[PDB]
Amino acid sequence: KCPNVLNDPVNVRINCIPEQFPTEGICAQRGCCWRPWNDSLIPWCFFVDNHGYNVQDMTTTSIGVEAKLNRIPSPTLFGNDINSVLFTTQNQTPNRFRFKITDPNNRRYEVPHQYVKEFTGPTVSDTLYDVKVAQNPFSIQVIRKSNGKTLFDTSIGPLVYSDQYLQISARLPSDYIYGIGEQVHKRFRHDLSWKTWPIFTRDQLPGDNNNNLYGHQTFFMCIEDTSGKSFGVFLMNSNAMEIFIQPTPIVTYRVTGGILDFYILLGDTPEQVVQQYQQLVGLPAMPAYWNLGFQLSRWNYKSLDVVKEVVRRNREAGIPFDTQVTDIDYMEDKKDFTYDQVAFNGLPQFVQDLHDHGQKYVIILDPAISIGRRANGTTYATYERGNTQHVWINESDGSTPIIGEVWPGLTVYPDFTNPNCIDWWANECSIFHQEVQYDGLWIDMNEVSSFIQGSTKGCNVNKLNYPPFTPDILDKLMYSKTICMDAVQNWGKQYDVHSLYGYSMAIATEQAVQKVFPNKRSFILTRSTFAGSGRHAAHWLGDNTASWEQMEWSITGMLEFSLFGIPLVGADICGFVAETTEELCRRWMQLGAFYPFSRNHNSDGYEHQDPAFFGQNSLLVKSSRQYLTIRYTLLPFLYTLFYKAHVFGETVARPVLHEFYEDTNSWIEDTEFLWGPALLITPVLKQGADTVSAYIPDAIWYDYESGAKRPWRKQRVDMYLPADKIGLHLRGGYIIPIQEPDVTTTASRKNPLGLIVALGENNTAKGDFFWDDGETKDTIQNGNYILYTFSVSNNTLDIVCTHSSYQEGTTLAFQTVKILGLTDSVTEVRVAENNQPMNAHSNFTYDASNQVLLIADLKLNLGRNFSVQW
Ligand SMILES: *[C@@H]1O[C@H](CO)[C@@H](O[C@@H]2O[C@H](CO)[C@@H](O[C@@H]3O[C@H](CO[C@H]4O[C@H](CO)[C@@H](O)[C@H](O)[C@@H]4O)[C@@H](O)[C@H](O[C@H]4O[C@H](CO)[C@@H](O)[C@H](O)[C@@H]4O)[C@@H]3O)[C@H](O)[C@H]2NC(C)=O)[C@H](O)[C@H]1NC(C)=O
Ligand SMILES: *[C@@H]1O[C@H](CO)[C@@H](O[C@@H]2O[C@H](CO)[C@@H](O)[C@H](O)[C@H]2NC(C)=O)[C@H](O)[C@H]1NC(C)=O
Ligand SMILES: *[C@@H]1O[C@H](CO)[C@@H](O)[C@H](O)[C@H]1NC(C)=O
Repeated sequence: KCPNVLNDPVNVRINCIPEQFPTEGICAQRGCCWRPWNDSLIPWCFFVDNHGYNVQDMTTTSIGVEAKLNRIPSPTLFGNDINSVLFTTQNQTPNRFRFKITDPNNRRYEVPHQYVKEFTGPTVSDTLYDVKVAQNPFSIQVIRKSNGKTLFDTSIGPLVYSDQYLQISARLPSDYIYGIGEQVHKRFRHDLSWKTWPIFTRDQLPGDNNNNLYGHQTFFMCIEDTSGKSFGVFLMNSNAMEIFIQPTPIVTYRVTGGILDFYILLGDTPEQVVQQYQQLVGLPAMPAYWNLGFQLSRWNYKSLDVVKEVVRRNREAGIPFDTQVTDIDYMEDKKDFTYDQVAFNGLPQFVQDLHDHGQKYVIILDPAISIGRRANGTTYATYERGNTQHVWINESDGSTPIIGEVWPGLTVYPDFTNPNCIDWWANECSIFHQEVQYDGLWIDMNEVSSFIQGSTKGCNVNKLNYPPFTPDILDKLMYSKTICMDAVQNWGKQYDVHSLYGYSMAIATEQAVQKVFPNKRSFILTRSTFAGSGRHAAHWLGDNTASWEQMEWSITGMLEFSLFGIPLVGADICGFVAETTEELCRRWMQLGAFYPFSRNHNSDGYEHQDPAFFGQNSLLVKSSRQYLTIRYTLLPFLYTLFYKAHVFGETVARPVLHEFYEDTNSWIEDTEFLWGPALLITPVLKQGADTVSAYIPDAIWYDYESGAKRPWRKQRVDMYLPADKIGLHLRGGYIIPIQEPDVTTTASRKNPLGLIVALGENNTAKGDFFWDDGETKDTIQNGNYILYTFSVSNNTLDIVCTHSSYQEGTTLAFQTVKILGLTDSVTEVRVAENNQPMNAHSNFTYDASNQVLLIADLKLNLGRNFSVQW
């Protein structure tokens, strides 16, 4: 059966043959409607209303609604349907609604999240949403009651619930969708034109395609209208899946196992929706201050002598960099928890030299543990202890450990979901730290990557390894570049918990960090990610390529991870794969200075690409130094945004639409971004370019370098950015805290502080500032910090300390206040502490050309309150 109207509307057709080229026979065989088309974007075979479920009996509970569902008895799709299914609603908060669909007569796999708590009460009354549930056929419908706009409309297609194929579709109210990962999107706002996005954790070079990559994030967000009203949709399921987007727009989930567990999250602004999502899934970890310093790295330095030569040439070029990373070449025959005693002879002395300069040292750690013997024939202690404690992932029998292959040849895999394994791991890092004093860890190969397909002895041929429906994952082969789908772990079968491996290792390393650096924050950088891995680790965008495309795409990739609540994120500056250009790398170093996580990294064999390799008096070194210096100056501001992220769930690097949603031009913009609300970063992203077409939003902007008020507002301009400049603007209405830069955060942190006041329209400005020791894990939780509020109006600045419980912070002071965009010239400056009367201040400069005032040599000590008048 087909729609009564002959020339029906095509954008509402839900594809009935999603895995294969449509044929009339298979269409009929599935009981769907056959009606071919001029192109092959539009489905030729679609369920009109032929598949689905009906409600028979539904009741009310205190929390929401239970409903028993029965399969409308159409033919099967991929077999093993479940005829009798249970729908459950939970009105969790006034802002988030949750529904789930389960098998009453069997406990199906449910993601064993480590933060998402079970909900039972209390009952929330007066919610912002409204849930209508159609009866025949079943469909859910979520409505914003405020204005009656319907957000999530299941009525548009069937529910298909079979043992290995799950399908539900939803009509959305606008054409603006953001998120889903990890893939290369290229553009921040989604193309709606019939696109599949496969999600399944996987080791793969990011390129121009829809391949599933390192992380598994199902969250997407959507802006309803010009008032900023938005919502988000998160599906809690870790099986392989496709998310399909088509015009109207109707998004469709096709998933290979588990249950359907949806959360729908309302907000007043896009910023609020992202906050709501992090509330549910976990707020991001607060980083250590030194995490924000610049990092140098490469795969295969070959020897400690080359590492040394790189460090000293960069120190000499005056490049600010806090940390030195060291890839698998530091290890002995690429074995975890060892170091090459020959080519990396003298490592602990070198580590000592780093610490002597106030620098830090990060090592890579892979999950795979070698079955082999050490160099001089001795038993490999890590492997031996692993056996003793039975730490490994077993084959389908549940006894024999599975054998893959990674860097050191054949290997076994730790089951980081085992509480014994987390102990073993923590122990290994503790033992190793006594030999080599690392400062932080970088966990790689997280996806569970294997160089061989499946296992050392291949895969058993079954429904788990060769499922009835495979989504568009690379190679269309589940066990490709990973382990057998029937492998057993403590949380479950590989088929179910595959995408959770990287997640669990981040958790395991967060414990390991507490054993090694008691009560410190350290550093954990992870590759694979699941929902709310922000809570445990930092992420970088993987193995990119020295390529202008790839540099452009990193912005929209970084902004997506901001949505996913992993704020400490960056790409590999200058390009991992391939040799980089002087020109490309000069530009990427400018942009890279403004990634939340800022690190230059390179692949094996290609020429060096660290800044100082391009020449001590090179334009690249001059530029990089200048902008890394700007970065370091702004670190107090950045760090404060990270505090706000950790506490309220705000974004650090945010897209322009988050602040300027009243303008529909901001909705599509993704070639520039912001640090929080105040700083606008506009990079050069085309080869050879001298100029860039930039959309400058609806506010007052000041050039960061000069301080001059730009004559631009709510318009597109041709911004002139020569070989050494990158667009930096401060937004009027904001006060940002800065601190005199140095070449390490260690050194910079004891330097005098300062404020920048970008005045805005009504001659107002607001700002905040958070300061602690930047490393102790529980400072926020124990009230051991300083917190400030800034306020300007009537040509007078108020510095208000709202909390003060950190003694070593009292020694620092704001000693410099720069005020941009003055309406009238200045004669006298007066300064008062607390509420004492104001004395005159001599040291100041007024520049009538730029309307800039800079007040020098003050002594506004952290801890106390002050006023400054001009
Ligand atoms: C930053 O700088 C400005 C200085 O301009 C200060 O704001 C002014 O505040 C004063 C009082 O401190 C205001 O003066 C009074 O305004 C009344 C109008 O009140 C409403 O509207 C104003 C402006 O929109 C609001 O600010 C205010 O809250 C009210 O909502 C007048 O009616 C008053 O006049 C009285 O006397 C006249 C005769 O002289 C009679 O006609 C009336 O009956 C009445 O009795 C008075 O003028 C002033 O309006 C504000 N300025 C402006 C232009 O907005 C801020 O105080 C300062 N910031 C700080 C915190 O110091
Ligand atoms: C994989 O197999 C190992 C060994 O075959 C299992 O280890 C058992 O673990 C418990 C608790 O650590 C011990 O008391 C037993 O000594 C172990 N059994 C034996 C016979 O060695 C392990 O549980 C299996 N792992 C998973 C998750 O399947
Ligand atoms: C496709 O078919 C429709 C309906 O018959 C028609 O209106 C449309 O123009 C066709 N497209 C092309 C490319 O001819």
